[PDB]
Amino acid sequence: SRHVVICGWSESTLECLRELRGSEVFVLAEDENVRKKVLRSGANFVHGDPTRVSDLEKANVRGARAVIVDLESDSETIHCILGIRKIDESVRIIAEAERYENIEQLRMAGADQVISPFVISGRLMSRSIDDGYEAMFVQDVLAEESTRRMVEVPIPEGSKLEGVSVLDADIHDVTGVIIIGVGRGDELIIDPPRDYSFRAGDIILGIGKPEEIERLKNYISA
Amino acid sequence: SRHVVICGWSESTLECLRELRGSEVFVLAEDENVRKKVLRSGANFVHGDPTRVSDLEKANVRGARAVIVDLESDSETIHCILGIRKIDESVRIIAEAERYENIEQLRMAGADQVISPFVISGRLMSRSIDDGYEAMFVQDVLAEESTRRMVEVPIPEGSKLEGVSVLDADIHDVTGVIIIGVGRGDELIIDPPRDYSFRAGDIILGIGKPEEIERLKNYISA
Amino acid sequence: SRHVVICGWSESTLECLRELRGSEVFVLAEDENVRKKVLRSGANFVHGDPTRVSDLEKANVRGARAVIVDLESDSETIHCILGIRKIDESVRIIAEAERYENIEQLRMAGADQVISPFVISGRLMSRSIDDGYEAMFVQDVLAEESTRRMVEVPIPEGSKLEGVSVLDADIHDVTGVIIIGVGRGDELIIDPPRDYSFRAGDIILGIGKPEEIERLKNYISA
Amino acid sequence: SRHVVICGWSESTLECLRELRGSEVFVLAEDENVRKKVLRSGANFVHGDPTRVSDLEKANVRGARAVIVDLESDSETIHCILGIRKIDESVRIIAEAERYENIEQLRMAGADQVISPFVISGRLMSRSIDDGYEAMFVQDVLAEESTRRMVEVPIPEGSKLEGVSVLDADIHDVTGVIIIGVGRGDELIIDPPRDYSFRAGDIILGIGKPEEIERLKNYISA
Amino acid sequence: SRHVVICGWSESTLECLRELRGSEVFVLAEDENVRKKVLRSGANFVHGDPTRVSDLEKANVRGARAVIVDLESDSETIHCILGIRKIDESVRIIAEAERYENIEQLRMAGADQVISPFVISGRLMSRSIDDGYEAMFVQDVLAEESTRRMVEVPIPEGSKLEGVSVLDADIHDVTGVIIIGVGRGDELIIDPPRDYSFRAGDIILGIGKPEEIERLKNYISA
Amino acid sequence: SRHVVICGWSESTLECLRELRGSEVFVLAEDENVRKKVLRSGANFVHGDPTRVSDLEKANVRGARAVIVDLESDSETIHCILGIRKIDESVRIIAEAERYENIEQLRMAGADQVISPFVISGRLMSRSIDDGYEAMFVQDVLAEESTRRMVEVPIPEGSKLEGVSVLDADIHDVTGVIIIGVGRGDELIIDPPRDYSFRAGDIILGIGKPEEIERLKNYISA
Amino acid sequence: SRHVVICGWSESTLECLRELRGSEVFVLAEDENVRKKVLRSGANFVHGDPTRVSDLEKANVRGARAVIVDLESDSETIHCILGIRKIDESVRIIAEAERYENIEQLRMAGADQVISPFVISGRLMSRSIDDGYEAMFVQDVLAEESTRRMVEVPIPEGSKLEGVSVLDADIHDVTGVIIIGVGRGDELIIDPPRDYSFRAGDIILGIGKPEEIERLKNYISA
Amino acid sequence: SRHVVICGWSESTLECLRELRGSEVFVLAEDENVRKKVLRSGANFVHGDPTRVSDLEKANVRGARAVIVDLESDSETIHCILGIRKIDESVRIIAEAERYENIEQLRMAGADQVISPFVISGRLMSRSIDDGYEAMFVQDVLAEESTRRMVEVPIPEGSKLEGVSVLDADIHDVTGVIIIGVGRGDELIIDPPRDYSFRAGDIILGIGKPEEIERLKNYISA
Ligand SMILES: [Ca+2]
Ligand SMILES: [Ca+2]
Ligand SMILES: [Ca+2]
Ligand SMILES: [Ca+2]
Ligand SMILES: [Ca+2]
Ligand SMILES: [Ca+2]
Ligand SMILES: [Ca+2]
Ligand SMILES: [Ca+2]
Ligand SMILES: [Ca+2]
Ligand SMILES: [Ca+2]
Ligand SMILES: [Ca+2]
Ligand SMILES: [Ca+2]
Ligand SMILES: [Ca+2]
Ligand SMILES: [Ca+2]
Ligand SMILES: [Ca+2]
Ligand SMILES: [Ca+2]
Ligand SMILES: [Ca+2]
Ligand SMILES: [Ca+2]
Ligand SMILES: [Ca+2]
Ligand SMILES: [Ca+2]
Ligand SMILES: [Ca+2]
Ligand SMILES: [Ca+2]
Ligand SMILES: [Ca+2]
Ligand SMILES: [Ca+2]
Repeated sequence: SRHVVICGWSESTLECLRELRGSEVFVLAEDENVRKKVLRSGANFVHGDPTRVSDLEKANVRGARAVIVDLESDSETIHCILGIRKIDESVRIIAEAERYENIEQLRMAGADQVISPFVISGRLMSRSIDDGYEAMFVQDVLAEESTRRMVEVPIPEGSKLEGVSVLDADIHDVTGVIIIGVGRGDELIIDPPRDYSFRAGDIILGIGKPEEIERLKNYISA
Repeated sequence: SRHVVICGWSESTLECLRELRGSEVFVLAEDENVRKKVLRSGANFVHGDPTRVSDLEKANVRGARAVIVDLESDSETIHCILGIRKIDESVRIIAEAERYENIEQLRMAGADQVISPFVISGRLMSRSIDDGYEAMFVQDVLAEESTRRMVEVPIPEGSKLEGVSVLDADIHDVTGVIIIGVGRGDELIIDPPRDYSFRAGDIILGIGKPEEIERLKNYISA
Repeated sequence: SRHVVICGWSESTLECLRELRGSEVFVLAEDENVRKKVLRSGANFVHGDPTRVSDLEKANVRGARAVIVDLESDSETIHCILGIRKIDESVRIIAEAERYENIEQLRMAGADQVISPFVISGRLMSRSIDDGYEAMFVQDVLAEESTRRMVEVPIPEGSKLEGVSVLDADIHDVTGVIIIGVGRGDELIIDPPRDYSFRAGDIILGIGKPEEIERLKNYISA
Repeated sequence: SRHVVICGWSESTLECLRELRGSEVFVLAEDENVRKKVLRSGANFVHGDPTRVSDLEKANVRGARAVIVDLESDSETIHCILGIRKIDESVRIIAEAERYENIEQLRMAGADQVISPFVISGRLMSRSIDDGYEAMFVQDVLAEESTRRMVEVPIPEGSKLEGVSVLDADIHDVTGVIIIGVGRGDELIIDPPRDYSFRAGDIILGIGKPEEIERLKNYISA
Repeated sequence: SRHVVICGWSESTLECLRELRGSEVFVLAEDENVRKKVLRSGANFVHGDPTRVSDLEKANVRGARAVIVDLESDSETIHCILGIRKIDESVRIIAEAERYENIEQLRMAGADQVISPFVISGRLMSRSIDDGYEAMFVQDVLAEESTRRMVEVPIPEGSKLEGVSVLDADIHDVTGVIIIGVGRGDELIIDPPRDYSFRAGDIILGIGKPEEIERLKNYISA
Repeated sequence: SRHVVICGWSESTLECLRELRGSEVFVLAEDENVRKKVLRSGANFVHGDPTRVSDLEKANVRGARAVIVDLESDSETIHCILGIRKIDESVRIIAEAERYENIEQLRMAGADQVISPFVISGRLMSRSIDDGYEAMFVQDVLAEESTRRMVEVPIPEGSKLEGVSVLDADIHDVTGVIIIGVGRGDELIIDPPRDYSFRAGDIILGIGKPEEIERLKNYISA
Repeated sequence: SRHVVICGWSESTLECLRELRGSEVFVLAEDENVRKKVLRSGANFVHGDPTRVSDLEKANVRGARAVIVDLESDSETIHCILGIRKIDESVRIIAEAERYENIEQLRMAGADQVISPFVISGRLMSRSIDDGYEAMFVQDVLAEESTRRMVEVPIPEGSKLEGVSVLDADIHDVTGVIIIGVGRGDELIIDPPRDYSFRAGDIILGIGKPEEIERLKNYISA
Repeated sequence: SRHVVICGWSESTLECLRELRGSEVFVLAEDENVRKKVLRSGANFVHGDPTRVSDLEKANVRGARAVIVDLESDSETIHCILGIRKIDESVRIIAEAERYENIEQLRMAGADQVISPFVISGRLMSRSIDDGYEAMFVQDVLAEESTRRMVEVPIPEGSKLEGVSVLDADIHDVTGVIIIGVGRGDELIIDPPRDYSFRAGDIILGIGKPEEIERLKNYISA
């Protein structure tokens, strides 16, 4: 579709730019001596300050589909989010929290989703004292190299599943995917109860092999 | 049980120290000006250099049960891991990789579990361009406040499931626990196939309400 | 009435504390070395970080009637404004802008009145090239030692002025004050037209002598 | 007309340069990296030290019609004012005070007008607690984008109003402007009383729509 | 007599404070970390800012007999001299010029005596290319340890030299004091001509052994 | 004769370079952005570090007649003096002491004369409390603008003054110069006693008008 | 032969580059400003990070005959050694230890030889208290400007000395060299006893004049 | 015997203090934070500045037998050496050179033994490219734990070796130590020629076993 604008240069944005091959990516950063690694990773470099509205504007924030903000602190991140919300009130902002208490403030400023990596890292380091199966699970299903992949299938308009609960469906019995959550809008319910009635538009979050994913797509078809 | 040594001070170790309330923690760092913020978290502060073997042997690495190594850079992390493996060759080390290239070096140097936060953050950033149900799942299954919890349940000796396949065990309809993986030793098998026969000593990793967790523990009981 | 919280310390907050005698003021700043100059002016001091929410709750933001934010940069000012809007959504915030670009960001963050000193100073510099009567007017009507004072007077309910045009009222001829604007809510009409009709609750903004101010206050009285 | 010299580069001189388009402006500054932003704002950059007398004479202070001094501290401002007064005893100097105590020292050292932004900001922040119509009035009549403008209209020699009182002249109903003050030489009378007899050469400070300003200009003709 | 105030701390004021042992000295400086090195020299330390009139009035400038102003720059020296002349208009000020151009400004601002060390150092450097007898003379006549001393001897009223010319007085053969200058008021006449008639109230500046100084005082005695 | 090399750029070297017009002057300094003022003052600029022997060598230290060392501290000054003494053991080094106690160490390193300006400034500021005739005398006779000049005349080989004491000479009686000292080699005796026998080669240090200087040259001729 | 890679730039690598003239040297360094001094010392500069594996593979570590590692800290040195050992398992690595504790860690990580300059310096400074002939011996036999040189002379296959003891061989009187030690593989025997039987392939470490070195080389021929 | 003063603190002085047990050591450094590591090694601590003469006299330089100087740069090392030469002219100084250029400056300042660690380290790096027997020899003969020790032995007065050639003596054949040099005063002859005749007072520098050292010490005995 459209392009993706990245404000700031970090390691998180480096791995995001690794995963974003094939799409058009702009990078808005202040450092001039990162242009070689930005152009080698496959993204156009736009010199500028991400907190300033003119430099935000030049990097085509208006026509973007998602803006990814990863600056040095949380004050600059909130300033960048408010500048982007001054330019376009409909674009998607994905921000990164450096501290734990600034998550609700980064949501108040206008970020559509706040990804706090040090909270995830601290909880995995706390749960990995006895045996580290949770960290292995997270770092394995997020990688697009394993046999099982976490993908979101949507329930199409006019399917066989409208009104049918998950207890009447038995998707794991007929397909073999593991239905770990069903999302609507911006709300996700992990491990939904048995009388949860399906709708048209609910996004099914599941884990399975791509053969099971294609079988699940063929099962919920129109 | 025994104590837990934390080498270095950052935000990851701060959240790990928050989630370790109720246990004994020794914190080993060069900064003296972190003594209040260590001591307000319920942790015994020990001044020293984590890369030095004398300042390591100060903080009781021999009697510990797990060492968490999160220093300022990755070279310092590998040096401190080598200094730990000089002292006690069988203690559990949980490291943190600040770069993606250094994970095999941190695992060769001796760390039992390497947790790279920037790779997880980049993969959750790149997968949240459309809709962020995966980042919501990851950030909500780990918090120790939500309704559903990810747990590890061990299989005792003499149980009712020795040799029983996962299809005939029928965990999800009977108990209500979503079985996302069965782990053994130092491998984790995510979404195991239907011909997988259990063994006494396996670890079942699941998601469910605590009533379903109690029902699963009473269901696999000897 | 209630108290007033001040975040940060500069010359603007020093002059604001000079103009605020008779009230109770809580200053919140990071430097300990300013406790002597804060406590000399007749105001309490609270050590802390004004961007952090807990240090804001130490300084009693919830029970305050106005919060005045003047920090070292506009990013920290926006971050402190969102930290205040976390605690009490309906408190009054007066912010100070360093640059002209950040005024709409400061209003989007939640500030109820953004006062930019450098913009006023630049527009008084570039207007005093020929003859400086504008700068003299601005700097003479604001001081509370002159003979002519800019005074906000409300129109009480049940007054004789409700539904009266400003030509039919002839305020300057009977009372002697100069009606330079009529405001209601967050809008202000400078030099209002002759067909404008007064209503109850509107604020009359005028310049005049104190005796003329008293005569006007007794003229709108029922 | 002739050129304008600006000593130092900050925010106040930046907005002053924004309003001063069309004339010739020489910006004298110590930093060399401000050259691009000075030339982009529309002024000729002259590298030098504003405290030195030779670097002042390089920037053509002798022929200018006004010199605007805004340096880093207040001692540097007094030093630059003393240097300009050593060069030229007739030029108009506009200074910016950092503290309230140095206004009399800057006026004794030779500044034709001292503008104190922090005193104005502190008084507006202290008068904006209840409701901020004063800050709205100041920042709306100084901005040259609103409908009303604060204009200085000089009384010419041979006008119709030589020797009439302001009670008998009755400017506001016949022209539509608001007479907030009158000026003579270096003095200003805000809200002049009704027995004030007009003279020739007096400057009328007023607020009004430009149609009312042109009606007042045609009213005071010869 | 009374005390001596020293504003600012550097090496010049350090040697001046060494040569003022036996007297009372107030030292006024911004640095708190100079309290030991001030107090070990026998001087009462006063914290404050020398450019501020309140911190000047702290250090007893009104009751002093001489104020020595050696601050970090020359603009600060002129500002502090103006602040001193605000308080006591007749106290003696000894300044120090860090640049050659600022001597007339430091004398216009109010300093009774301006002592520029870099000009003296440059003139003693350039005159010591061949042989340094002039620099040796200057650096050896000032030290209070050598055999010959430069002294000021006043002429009392009723002396033996009223109206007596310097040729008929014959000071060098009778007493042994080298008469390099006769001073009066605020002028010094170096090598006065033979027709110079003395007056009661003149100051004779001479070089000689202290026995010759006693012989000169007993020779000009009334 | 030959050239003069100046190591380092300060105010003392600036006034020394002002007094050294007509001679060939090299300047060895580290800062590149002083080349404009060095080339405007009339001296060739040699970029380099004065402590390094290769950069010392390039600036033609070998063929010089005097090297003037004025660096930022006394350690760098001693390092420069030892480098120059490694290159040429016969050249003249004129150094400047920044602290008082390093005078004997700057003489131990190999400087031919050490000019300590802050000691002279402190002693003049200490002697200028009562009346400042000493500072006026020093700063007037060092200036080549007054009527009296401090010049050194040498006694030629074969003069009329060999063996004649100063008591038999009466140079001030026959000429009118003030003989304030007689130097030989590197020793100066200020105010010499009456039986001091003159030699051939003794350097007479005197103060007088240039007519008296020419008369003194004609009196001590061969 | 083949090239030599130097990781990092300091004083030790500078003197090593001074002795290594004639070969091809690739200097890998983080700083870009060291490019001119590297190219003036006679080596090809390769900009990069010596800890990264890709920036190591850019500098042709695979084909080199020795890699010299000297970085800022000891952890960075262990990291670069681990990276080179990940690239190549046969190349010769020479490291420099900063502390005495890390010699065994650098040898375990894969360094073929660890040189500790501070341990040698401390032992020479402690053995130079009485008289410093040890430091003179070391710094004279390592300098390639003296008369004697420390040479390694290998024993060839088929030589006359296969199977003779060093008592019967009697090298010193017949050749003139001093046999301080013999080496085999990775071991060295200093002052070998008289029953030590020579073999083929052994390296003889000796000191002597080059005439004696050539006499020893002709002595050990086939 | 007497005590030893150490100026500065680094790894070289740490190893020198490790090699100096049995003696009394006074460490003089600026940092207070090194008092714990100084007092742990069995040495007294003196806070002060090693370049200042009074802080040197606090640490008893006059009664010392050797002073070891190792400061942060060569300028401060030269300044400290000249400060020591002020106090006691005949004390022994061991200095440490940072660069190769400053060795002759350090010897001209007064140091009796200049030990450059980086030059020795660079010449051992550039000689271990092929096979590192030189670095092994240098780092094995210096440690006081091996079996072969480099030991200075004097020739006592009245010995049997006075006037004896080194061929006629045959020291290696009877005693078993390797005579690698003969030194007298501040000169050393490495690999002395066969015609060299011994004299009383000369120092024999040799490598051997401790029993062979005792046999040599009893062989020169009268
Ligand atoms: Ca980041
Ligand atoms: Ca676990
Ligand atoms: Ca499956
Ligand atoms: Ca970390
Ligand atoms: Ca998604
Ligand atoms: Ca469930
Ligand atoms: Ca501000
Ligand atoms: Ca105007
Ligand atoms: Ca009125
Ligand atoms: Ca300003
Ligand atoms: Ca108000
Ligand atoms: Ca109107
Ligand atoms: Ca000074
Ligand atoms: Ca001279
Ligand atoms: Ca005399
Ligand atoms: Ca200087
Ligand atoms: Ca005096
Ligand atoms: Ca005369
Ligand atoms: Ca090194
Ligand atoms: Ca020795
Ligand atoms: Ca030989
Ligand atoms: Ca060193
Ligand atoms: Ca070799
Ligand atoms: Ca032996």
